[PDB]
Amino acid sequence: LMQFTLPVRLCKEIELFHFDIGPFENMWPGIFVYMVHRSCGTSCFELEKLCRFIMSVKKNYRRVPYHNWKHAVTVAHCMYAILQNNHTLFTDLERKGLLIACLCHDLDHRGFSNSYLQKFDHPLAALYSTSTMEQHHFSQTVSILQLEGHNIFSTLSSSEYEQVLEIIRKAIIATDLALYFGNRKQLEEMYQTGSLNLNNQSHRDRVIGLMMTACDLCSVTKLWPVTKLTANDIYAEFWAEGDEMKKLGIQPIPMMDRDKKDEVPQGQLGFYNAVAIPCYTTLTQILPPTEPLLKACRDNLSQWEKVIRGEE
Ligand SMILES: CCOC(=O)c1ncn(-c2cccc(Oc3cccc(-n4cnc(C(=O)OCC)c4C)c3)c2)c1C
Ligand SMILES: [Mg+2]
Ligand SMILES: [Zn+2]
Repeated sequence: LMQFTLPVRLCKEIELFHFDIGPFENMWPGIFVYMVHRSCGTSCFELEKLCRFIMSVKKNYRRVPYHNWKHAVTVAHCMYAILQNNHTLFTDLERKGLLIACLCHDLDHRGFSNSYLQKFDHPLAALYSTSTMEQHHFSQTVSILQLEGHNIFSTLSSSEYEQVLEIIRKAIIATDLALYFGNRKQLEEMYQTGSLNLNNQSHRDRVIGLMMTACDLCSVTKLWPVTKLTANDIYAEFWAEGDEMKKLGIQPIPMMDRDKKDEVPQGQLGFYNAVAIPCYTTLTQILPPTEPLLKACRDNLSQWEKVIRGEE
Protein backbone atom coordinates (compact mmCIF):
# COMPACT_ATOMS: atom_id res chain seq x y z
CA LEU A 1 0.00 0.00 0.00
CA MET A 2 3.13 2.24 -0.53
CA GLN A 3 2.69 3.93 -3.97
CA PHE A 4 5.73 6.13 -4.85
CA THR A 5 4.54 9.60 -6.12
CA LEU A 6 6.25 12.61 -7.65
CA PRO A 7 5.47 16.28 -7.44
CA VAL A 8 2.78 17.35 -9.90
CA ARG A 9 5.07 18.80 -12.65
CA LEU A 10 7.13 15.53 -12.68
CA CYS A 11 4.08 13.26 -12.26
CA LYS A 12 2.76 14.69 -15.54
CA GLU A 13 5.92 15.42 -17.55
CA ILE A 14 7.52 11.98 -16.78
CA GLU A 15 4.90 10.36 -19.10
CA LEU A 16 6.31 12.41 -22.03
CA PHE A 17 9.18 11.25 -24.27
CA HIS A 18 11.09 14.58 -23.85
CA PHE A 19 11.15 14.50 -19.97
CA ASP A 20 14.57 15.51 -18.51
CA ILE A 21 15.15 13.80 -15.06
CA GLY A 22 16.68 17.03 -13.67
CA PRO A 23 19.88 17.88 -11.78
CA PHE A 24 18.79 16.47 -8.35
CA GLU A 25 20.77 13.23 -8.26
CA ASN A 26 18.98 12.03 -5.06
CA MET A 27 15.57 12.03 -6.90
CA TRP A 28 16.77 9.67 -9.68
CA PRO A 29 16.25 6.38 -7.71
CA GLY A 30 12.66 7.35 -6.76
CA ILE A 31 11.98 8.40 -10.41
CA PHE A 32 13.12 4.93 -11.50
CA VAL A 33 11.03 3.14 -8.79
CA TYR A 34 8.02 5.28 -9.82
CA MET A 35 8.54 4.05 -13.40
CA VAL A 36 8.90 0.30 -12.52
CA HIS A 37 5.78 0.58 -10.30
CA ARG A 38 3.72 2.21 -13.11
CA SER A 39 5.21 0.14 -16.01
CA CYS A 40 5.33 -3.24 -14.21
CA GLY A 41 3.39 -2.91 -10.91
CA THR A 42 4.17 -2.53 -7.16
CA SER A 43 4.31 -6.42 -7.23
CA CYS A 44 7.05 -7.11 -9.84
CA PHE A 45 9.97 -6.52 -7.34
CA GLU A 46 10.41 -6.62 -3.53
CA LEU A 47 10.99 -2.94 -2.70
CA GLU A 48 13.89 -3.55 -0.25
CA LYS A 49 15.80 -5.64 -2.88
CA LEU A 50 15.06 -3.22 -5.74
CA CYS A 51 16.35 -0.29 -3.62
CA ARG A 52 19.52 -2.26 -2.77
CA PHE A 53 19.96 -3.17 -6.48
CA ILE A 54 19.48 0.46 -7.73
CA MET A 55 21.98 1.73 -5.12
CA SER A 56 24.64 -0.89 -6.10
CA VAL A 57 23.98 -0.07 -9.77
CA LYS A 58 24.48 3.61 -8.95
CA LYS A 59 27.74 2.89 -7.05
CA ASN A 60 29.05 0.97 -10.14
CA TYR A 61 28.61 3.93 -12.57
CA ARG A 62 31.67 6.18 -12.70
CA ARG A 63 31.83 10.00 -12.51
CA VAL A 64 32.51 10.44 -16.25
CA PRO A 65 31.00 13.38 -18.14
CA TYR A 66 28.33 11.40 -20.14
CA HIS A 67 28.33 7.61 -19.48
CA ASN A 68 27.26 8.03 -15.86
CA TRP A 69 24.32 7.33 -13.60
CA LYS A 70 22.26 10.22 -15.09
CA HIS A 71 22.57 8.59 -18.57
CA ALA A 72 21.50 5.21 -17.06
CA VAL A 73 18.30 6.73 -15.59
CA THR A 74 17.65 8.91 -18.70
CA VAL A 75 17.82 5.80 -21.00
CA ALA A 76 15.44 3.87 -18.56
CA HIS A 77 12.96 6.81 -18.65
CA CYS A 78 12.78 6.74 -22.52
CA MET A 79 12.23 2.94 -22.32
CA TYR A 80 9.45 3.60 -19.76
CA ALA A 81 7.80 6.09 -22.22
CA ILE A 82 7.93 3.53 -25.08
CA LEU A 83 6.54 0.77 -22.79
CA GLN A 84 3.70 2.98 -21.47
CA ASN A 85 2.76 4.11 -25.04
CA ASN A 86 2.72 0.41 -26.28
CA HIS A 87 1.17 -1.27 -23.16
CA THR A 88 -0.32 -4.40 -24.80
CA LEU A 89 2.64 -5.29 -27.16
CA PHE A 90 5.00 -6.43 -24.35
CA THR A 91 5.18 -9.47 -22.05
CA ASP A 92 5.40 -9.23 -18.22
CA LEU A 93 9.02 -10.54 -18.41
CA GLU A 94 9.91 -7.93 -21.11
CA ARG A 95 8.60 -5.00 -18.99
CA LYS A 96 10.59 -6.23 -15.92
CA GLY A 97 13.75 -6.95 -17.95
CA LEU A 98 13.95 -3.88 -20.19
CA LEU A 99 13.83 -1.07 -17.56
CA ILE A 100 16.52 -3.01 -15.64
CA ALA A 101 18.51 -3.56 -18.85
CA CYS A 102 18.44 0.22 -19.46
CA LEU A 103 19.54 1.11 -15.89
CA CYS A 104 22.42 -1.41 -16.24
CA HIS A 105 23.34 -0.96 -19.94
CA ASP A 106 26.49 1.17 -19.39
CA LEU A 107 27.58 -0.23 -15.93
CA ASP A 108 31.21 0.60 -15.07
CA HIS A 109 31.76 2.52 -18.31
CA ARG A 110 35.15 4.31 -18.24
CA GLY A 111 34.31 6.97 -20.90
CA PHE A 112 36.21 5.23 -23.74
CA SER A 113 35.01 3.38 -26.89
CA ASN A 114 35.44 -0.32 -27.68
CA SER A 115 38.05 0.91 -30.24
CA TYR A 116 40.24 2.61 -27.60
CA LEU A 117 40.10 -0.48 -25.31
CA GLN A 118 41.33 -2.54 -28.34
CA LYS A 119 44.14 -0.12 -29.28
CA PHE A 120 45.22 0.27 -25.61
CA ASP A 121 45.15 -3.57 -25.34
CA HIS A 122 42.93 -3.37 -22.20
CA PRO A 123 42.33 -6.77 -20.51
CA LEU A 124 38.56 -6.48 -21.26
CA ALA A 125 39.49 -6.48 -25.05
CA ALA A 126 41.17 -9.94 -24.58
CA LEU A 127 38.19 -11.34 -22.60
CA TYR A 128 35.57 -9.87 -25.08
CA SER A 129 36.82 -9.48 -28.72
CA THR A 130 33.61 -7.70 -29.91
CA SER A 131 31.06 -5.49 -28.20
CA THR A 132 33.82 -5.25 -25.51
CA MET A 133 32.21 -2.78 -23.04
CA GLU A 134 28.72 -4.15 -23.68
CA GLN A 135 29.71 -7.72 -22.61
CA HIS A 136 31.38 -6.07 -19.58
CA HIS A 137 28.13 -4.15 -18.76
CA PHE A 138 26.05 -7.37 -18.80
CA SER A 139 28.75 -9.14 -16.74
CA GLN A 140 28.55 -6.31 -14.15
CA THR A 141 24.69 -6.61 -14.17
CA VAL A 142 24.89 -10.37 -13.38
CA SER A 143 27.54 -9.68 -10.62
CA ILE A 144 25.20 -7.16 -8.90
CA LEU A 145 22.18 -9.55 -9.15
CA GLN A 146 24.32 -12.17 -7.31
CA LEU A 147 25.15 -9.86 -4.36
CA GLU A 148 23.26 -10.96 -1.22
CA GLY A 149 19.79 -9.34 -1.05
CA HIS A 150 20.15 -7.93 -4.64
CA ASN A 151 18.26 -10.65 -6.57
CA ILE A 152 15.18 -8.66 -7.67
CA PHE A 153 14.35 -11.73 -9.91
CA SER A 154 14.22 -14.16 -6.83
CA THR A 155 10.37 -14.66 -7.25
CA LEU A 156 10.69 -15.86 -10.95
CA SER A 157 10.80 -19.57 -11.90
CA SER A 158 14.05 -21.09 -13.14
CA SER A 159 12.52 -20.66 -16.69
CA GLU A 160 11.44 -17.01 -16.35
CA TYR A 161 14.82 -16.17 -14.73
CA GLU A 162 16.81 -17.60 -17.68
CA GLN A 163 14.36 -15.80 -20.06
CA VAL A 164 14.70 -12.36 -18.33
CA LEU A 165 18.56 -12.59 -18.06
CA GLU A 166 18.60 -13.44 -21.79
CA ILE A 167 16.27 -10.45 -22.64
CA ILE A 168 18.71 -8.25 -20.60
CA ARG A 169 21.84 -9.71 -22.27
CA LYS A 170 20.49 -9.16 -25.81
CA ALA A 171 19.10 -5.68 -24.77
CA ILE A 172 22.55 -4.60 -23.46
CA ILE A 173 24.55 -6.11 -26.40
CA ALA A 174 22.24 -4.24 -28.82
CA THR A 175 23.45 -0.87 -27.37
CA ASP A 176 26.70 -1.55 -29.26
CA LEU A 177 26.01 0.99 -32.01
CA ALA A 178 28.27 -1.02 -34.44
CA LEU A 179 25.41 -3.61 -34.33
CA TYR A 180 22.66 -0.98 -34.84
CA PHE A 181 23.18 -0.46 -38.64
CA GLY A 182 22.64 -4.11 -39.64
CA ASN A 183 19.79 -4.49 -37.15
CA ARG A 184 17.86 -1.50 -38.51
CA LYS A 185 18.50 -2.48 -42.23
CA GLN A 186 17.01 -5.96 -41.46
CA LEU A 187 14.06 -4.48 -39.53
CA GLU A 188 13.39 -1.93 -42.37
CA GLU A 189 13.35 -4.76 -45.03
CA MET A 190 11.15 -7.03 -42.83
CA TYR A 191 8.67 -4.15 -42.20
CA GLN A 192 8.45 -3.28 -45.99
CA THR A 193 8.23 -6.91 -47.29
CA GLY A 194 5.58 -7.51 -44.53
CA SER A 195 7.63 -10.49 -43.17
CA LEU A 196 7.84 -8.67 -39.75
CA ASN A 197 6.21 -10.97 -37.17
CA LEU A 198 6.21 -10.01 -33.42
CA ASN A 199 5.41 -13.71 -32.67
CA ASN A 200 8.85 -14.67 -34.07
CA GLN A 201 11.19 -14.35 -30.99
CA SER A 202 14.10 -13.56 -33.40
CA HIS A 203 12.02 -10.57 -34.67
CA ARG A 204 11.04 -9.43 -31.17
CA ASP A 205 14.80 -9.58 -30.39
CA ARG A 206 15.57 -7.19 -33.30
CA VAL A 207 12.66 -4.82 -32.31
CA ILE A 208 13.87 -4.71 -28.65
CA GLY A 209 17.38 -4.00 -30.02
CA LEU A 210 16.06 -1.00 -31.97
CA MET A 211 14.16 0.28 -28.88
CA MET A 212 17.50 0.00 -26.97
CA THR A 213 19.34 2.15 -29.61
CA ALA A 214 16.38 4.65 -29.52
CA CYS A 215 16.53 4.98 -25.67
CA ASP A 216 20.35 5.12 -25.78
CA LEU A 217 20.30 8.03 -28.27
CA CYS A 218 17.38 9.80 -26.55
CA SER A 219 19.42 12.98 -25.77
CA VAL A 220 18.66 13.95 -29.43
CA THR A 221 14.87 13.92 -28.61
CA LYS A 222 14.96 16.43 -25.73
CA LEU A 223 14.32 20.17 -25.54
CA TRP A 224 17.15 21.90 -27.48
CA PRO A 225 18.98 23.24 -24.32
CA VAL A 226 19.08 19.59 -22.91
CA THR A 227 20.24 18.27 -26.34
CA LYS A 228 22.97 20.93 -26.80
CA LEU A 229 24.32 20.70 -23.16
CA THR A 230 24.33 16.87 -23.30
CA ALA A 231 26.31 17.06 -26.62
CA ASN A 232 29.00 19.07 -24.73
CA ASP A 233 29.23 16.16 -22.20
CA ILE A 234 29.56 13.42 -24.80
CA TYR A 235 32.27 15.32 -26.75
CA ALA A 236 34.17 15.87 -23.41
CA GLU A 237 34.52 12.06 -23.33
CA PHE A 238 35.20 11.75 -27.08
CA TRP A 239 38.02 14.36 -26.95
CA ALA A 240 39.65 12.83 -23.78
CA GLU A 241 39.68 9.59 -25.83
CA GLY A 242 41.25 11.46 -28.75
CA ASP A 243 43.91 12.78 -26.30
CA GLU A 244 44.58 9.16 -25.22
CA MET A 245 44.80 7.95 -28.87
CA LYS A 246 47.47 10.71 -29.47
CA LYS A 247 49.34 9.47 -26.34
CA LEU A 248 49.48 5.97 -27.97
CA GLY A 249 50.85 7.62 -31.21
CA ILE A 250 47.55 7.27 -33.15
CA GLN A 251 45.84 10.28 -34.91
CA PRO A 252 42.22 9.94 -33.73
CA ILE A 253 39.11 10.16 -35.94
CA PRO A 254 37.83 13.75 -36.26
CA MET A 255 34.90 13.06 -33.87
CA MET A 256 37.53 12.54 -31.08
CA ASP A 257 39.87 15.36 -32.13
CA ARG A 258 39.37 18.45 -29.95
CA ASP A 259 41.27 20.42 -32.67
CA LYS A 260 38.12 19.81 -34.87
CA LYS A 261 35.65 21.47 -32.40
CA ASP A 262 34.71 23.84 -35.30
CA GLU A 263 33.24 20.74 -37.21
CA VAL A 264 30.81 19.56 -34.39
CA PRO A 265 27.67 21.08 -35.97
CA GLN A 266 28.28 19.27 -39.30
CA GLY A 267 29.19 15.96 -37.45
CA GLN A 268 25.87 16.21 -35.55
CA LEU A 269 24.13 16.55 -39.01
CA GLY A 270 25.87 13.34 -40.16
CA PHE A 271 24.87 11.64 -36.90
CA TYR A 272 21.23 12.78 -37.08
CA ASN A 273 21.03 11.73 -40.84
CA ALA A 274 23.08 8.45 -40.59
CA VAL A 275 21.88 7.17 -37.15
CA ALA A 276 19.32 9.04 -35.13
CA ILE A 277 16.64 9.91 -37.84
CA PRO A 278 16.69 6.44 -39.44
CA CYS A 279 16.58 4.83 -35.96
CA TYR A 280 13.43 6.67 -34.81
CA THR A 281 11.98 6.49 -38.39
CA THR A 282 12.06 2.63 -38.37
CA LEU A 283 10.92 2.64 -34.70
CA THR A 284 7.87 4.83 -35.47
CA GLN A 285 6.98 2.50 -38.41
CA ILE A 286 7.05 -0.56 -36.13
CA LEU A 287 5.52 1.21 -33.04
CA PRO A 288 3.43 4.18 -34.22
CA PRO A 289 2.97 5.72 -30.70
CA THR A 290 6.79 6.39 -30.52
CA GLU A 291 6.33 9.09 -33.18
CA PRO A 292 7.16 11.97 -30.74
CA LEU A 293 10.80 10.68 -30.59
CA LEU A 294 11.12 11.07 -34.42
CA LYS A 295 9.43 14.49 -34.45
CA ALA A 296 11.70 15.77 -31.56
CA CYS A 297 14.84 14.39 -33.27
CA ARG A 298 13.92 16.17 -36.56
CA ASP A 299 13.31 19.38 -34.54
CA ASN A 300 16.84 19.05 -32.97
CA LEU A 301 18.40 18.37 -36.45
CA SER A 302 16.90 21.69 -37.50
CA GLN A 303 18.46 23.43 -34.42
CA TRP A 304 21.95 22.03 -35.50
CA GLU A 305 21.28 23.37 -39.08
CA LYS A 306 20.52 26.77 -37.47
CA VAL A 307 23.80 26.57 -35.53
CA ILE A 308 25.62 26.00 -38.86
CA ARG A 309 23.89 29.04 -40.54
CA GLY A 310 25.10 31.18 -37.58
CA GLU A 311 21.38 31.78 -36.66
CA GLU A 312 22.77 30.52 -33.25
C1 LIG B 1 24.95 13.15 -26.76
C2 LIG B 1 24.72 13.14 -28.27
O1 LIG B 1 25.14 11.86 -28.71
C3 LIG B 1 26.00 11.95 -29.71
O2 LIG B 1 26.42 13.06 -30.11
C4 LIG B 1 26.45 10.68 -30.19
N1 LIG B 1 26.11 9.48 -29.63
C5 LIG B 1 26.77 8.57 -30.32
N2 LIG B 1 27.50 9.20 -31.33
C6 LIG B 1 28.23 8.45 -32.32
C7 LIG B 1 29.15 7.46 -31.87
C8 LIG B 1 29.82 6.66 -32.88
C9 LIG B 1 29.60 6.90 -34.25
C10 LIG B 1 28.69 7.90 -34.63
O3 LIG B 1 28.42 8.04 -36.00
C11 LIG B 1 28.60 9.23 -36.71
C12 LIG B 1 28.02 9.32 -38.00
C13 LIG B 1 28.22 10.49 -38.72
C14 LIG B 1 28.95 11.55 -38.17
C15 LIG B 1 29.48 11.41 -36.89
N3 LIG B 1 30.15 12.49 -36.31
C16 LIG B 1 29.75 13.17 -35.09
N4 LIG B 1 30.65 14.16 -34.79
C17 LIG B 1 31.59 14.01 -35.80
C18 LIG B 1 32.69 14.87 -35.81
O4 LIG B 1 33.64 14.76 -36.53
O5 LIG B 1 32.66 15.89 -34.98
C19 LIG B 1 33.88 16.62 -35.06
C20 LIG B 1 34.37 17.04 -33.63
C21 LIG B 1 31.37 13.04 -36.75
C22 LIG B 1 32.10 12.57 -37.98
C23 LIG B 1 29.35 10.25 -36.12
C24 LIG B 1 27.97 8.70 -33.69
C25 LIG B 1 27.33 10.58 -31.21
C26 LIG B 1 27.98 11.64 -32.06
MG1 LIG C 1 27.22 1.95 -24.11
ZN1 LIG D 1 24.42 4.33 -23.17
